[PDB]
Amino acid sequence: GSSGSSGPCYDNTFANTCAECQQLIGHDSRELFYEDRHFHEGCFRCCRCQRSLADEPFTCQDSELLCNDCYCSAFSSGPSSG
Ligand SMILES: [Zn+2]
Ligand SMILES: [Zn+2]
Repeated sequence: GSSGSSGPCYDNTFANTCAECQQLIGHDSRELFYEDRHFHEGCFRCCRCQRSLADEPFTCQDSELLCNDCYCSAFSSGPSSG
């Protein structure tokens, strides 16, 4: 990490910025504004298998989103039957 964190500021950015790639939105791209935040038709893909989530059946979660092919997983795999 670093140190010497400077102070904040006040900017007037009038343009949606993907909450994933931190990039503006509007470049001939389909906006996928969600309840959480805005995202690009692409960046808005399962963070497990990178699957497109454009009006598809999935299980949205907190600060995360898993597709119907991921959400239904078995974390058990990780650890063992200690
Ligand atoms: Zn994006
Ligand atoms: Zn998935």
